[PDB]
Amino acid sequence: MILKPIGVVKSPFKTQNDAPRQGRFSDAVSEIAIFDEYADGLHKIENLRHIIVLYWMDKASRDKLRVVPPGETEERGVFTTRSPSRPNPIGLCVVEILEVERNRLKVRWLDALDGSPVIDIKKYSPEIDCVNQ
Amino acid sequence: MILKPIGVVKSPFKTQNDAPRQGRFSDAVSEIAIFDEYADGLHKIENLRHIIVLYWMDKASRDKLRVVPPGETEERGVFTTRSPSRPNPIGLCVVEILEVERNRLKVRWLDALDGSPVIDIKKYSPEIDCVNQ
Ligand SMILES: C[S@@+](CC[C@H](N)C(=O)[O-])C[C@H]1O[C@@H](n2cnc3c(N)ncnc32)[C@H](O)[C@@H]1O
Ligand SMILES: C[S@@+](CC[C@H](N)C(=O)[O-])C[C@H]1O[C@@H](n2cnc3c(N)ncnc32)[C@H](O)[C@@H]1O
Repeated sequence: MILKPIGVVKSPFKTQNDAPRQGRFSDAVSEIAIFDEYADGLHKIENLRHIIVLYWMDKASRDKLRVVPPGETEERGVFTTRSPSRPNPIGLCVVEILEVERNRLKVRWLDALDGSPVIDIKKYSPEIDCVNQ
Repeated sequence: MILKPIGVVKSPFKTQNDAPRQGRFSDAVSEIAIFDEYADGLHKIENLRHIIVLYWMDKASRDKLRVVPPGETEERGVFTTRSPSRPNPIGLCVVEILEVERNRLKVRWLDALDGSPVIDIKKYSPEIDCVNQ
């Protein structure tokens, strides 16, 4: 299983120390530049307000299985958290499209470090992404 | 980027012909067996009711950029859908944990074909995975 990057992220977060814990609590604007060879996968995306972005957290550790979430004292499995470190550092964010510039998207709520590779983008859908509780 | 398979899915969905398009609409129970090597990642997962599962749709086409959803006539980009076919066929599911054995989890709302590779697991979080509109 080999992932082929379909784009790259451009944001104001250069290092792990600059990006927000969770993009939903930040007003920072990020850019998703999809590669020309995949650009055609954006057809009619301007009809969407919210999308799901999967990116690769390249500087994250891939052999860490236990972590202490911020504010916590004891460790827990990474699969029970949103920590960047995990066997497959896939960053998952629900973002809001603010603009569509050809093969580039201006969005907010994305918390990827500048330069992070983009893996996939899907339609955000309340009925399947949200749990009524 | 290369993905490490952290587990395998066991489900009653053999092929795309008997699999729910969206697992949230099915009541079928699926099992996620994580390889011992990553077992530590499940530490304290029994304390959760909902988690997000990322799996690899290994029999899906990776060279389609457009598709026509079931209840649709016009085609749109795969990045505006939840369709299997896309550059990186990663299935995304919010699931409900019914049971936790040792390295195995029985959940519902998963729509992975039987034997599909598991890629990642994250805690489900309303405030970030769901948009309040
Ligand atoms: C908690 S993660 C977001 C995880 C996402 N909500 C998810 O569910 O997968 C955001 C943090 O990961 C770090 N991060 C973002 N992009 C990264 C990258 N390309 N490599 C390493 N770390 C990254 C940032 O420092 C940021 O504070
Ligand atoms: C629409 S996809 C699920 C997408 C997921 N809910 C998401 O948000 O990314 C589910 C469909 O893809 C197909 N599918 C599931 N697992 C697969 C696999 N391992 N290989 C190929 N196709 C698969 C099944 O036929 C099923 O009806």
